[PDB]
Amino acid sequence: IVGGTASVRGEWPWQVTLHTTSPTQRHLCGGSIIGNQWILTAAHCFYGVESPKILRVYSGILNQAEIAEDTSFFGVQEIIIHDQYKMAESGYDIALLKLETTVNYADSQRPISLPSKGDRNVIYTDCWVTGWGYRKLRDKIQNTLQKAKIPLVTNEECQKRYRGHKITHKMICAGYREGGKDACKGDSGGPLSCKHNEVWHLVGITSWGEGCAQRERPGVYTNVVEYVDWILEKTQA
Ligand SMILES: *[C@@](O)(c1nccs1)[C@H](CCCNC(=N)N)NC(=O)[C@@H](NC(N)=O)C(C)C
Repeated sequence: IVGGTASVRGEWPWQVTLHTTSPTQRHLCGGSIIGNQWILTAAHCFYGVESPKILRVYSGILNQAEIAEDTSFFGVQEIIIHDQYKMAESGYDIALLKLETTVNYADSQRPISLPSKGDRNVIYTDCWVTGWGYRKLRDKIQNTLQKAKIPLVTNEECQKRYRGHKITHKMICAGYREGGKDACKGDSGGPLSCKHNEVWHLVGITSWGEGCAQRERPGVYTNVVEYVDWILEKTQA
């Protein structure tokens, strides 16, 4: 997260940190708890990942320093990538992690509500991006979970900033015209939570962008509301 600040512990209880044990344990991507055995994250996060056996999901984390060899984690039973996904910049950048065990909800770890198809008219004005990603282009994974409030931008506006791409209605963008605040490397798969009517909604999933926090270059997110049916199909055994 560029231009953000340190989060308060338990502020974003749906936020989880995806870790890879190969070669040595490390932060891979972000993710969101959406059900007791389900993490919603980005498909492109699993590039090169041949098996879920090398994955560990940590919930209720503020500082990466909380994570050691003796820290409890959730194993991943299955990675579910959208069948139409080919590359973040192409859309369909969404995936589910089915956990080997169930998450015991608590003040530090609970699920975020998915947006409803009815809410596609809602004008979210209170939206935040969070993660342990880079604070700058050439940085490193951050110890403390960061947060930044970022305004949504219309798809038409976003398309203007990415004339080499196709910003579909399955994408959603957010950023300041002048830049300064944005997600960055390592935040991928993280949630774009927007507080509407005293209720947090998972509006987007951090996906890609040209650089980080650059002016006239808003971050691009998966438009979650467009995948509610897909999520329900893959989440139902
Ligand atoms: C993700 O955190 C990661 N993806 C793979 C490893 S870390 C990056 C988030 C970038 C967010 N940028 C922004 N809001 N401006 N995602 C990426 O780096 C993707 N590429 C780009 N060019 O963003 C990924 C497809 C390589």
